[PDB]
Amino acid sequence: SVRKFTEKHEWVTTENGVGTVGISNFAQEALGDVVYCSLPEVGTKLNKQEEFGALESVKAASELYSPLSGEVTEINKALAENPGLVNKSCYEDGWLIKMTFSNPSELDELMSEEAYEKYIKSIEE
Repeated sequence: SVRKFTEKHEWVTTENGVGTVGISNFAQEALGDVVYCSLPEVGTKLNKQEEFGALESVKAASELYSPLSGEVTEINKALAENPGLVNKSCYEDGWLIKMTFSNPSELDELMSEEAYEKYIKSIEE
């Protein structure tokens, strides 16, 4: 598999029935420096599109919506003291949550990287 995106500027990568979720570069730029990450408890059940948390910056809050249905398995504990990892490493060290996903057909609903490239090109033009 490859990274997939949502229209709310989130991403998910998948391995072995587990999705890792974060925000895109476009999203972190729009927020500016993240000062706080509100993340769900491990074991939380999520439906696709359900709110799971929020990111805070001086500029705004950004609500986080689940890309998948399933169950939270991990949160990124580094973000409590180092929330700015979201800005510095949004695709790697600044991941937000991991979850099992219960309905694999849902990935087919998300945007490919190519579609997301076209999306943000269109938005920025």
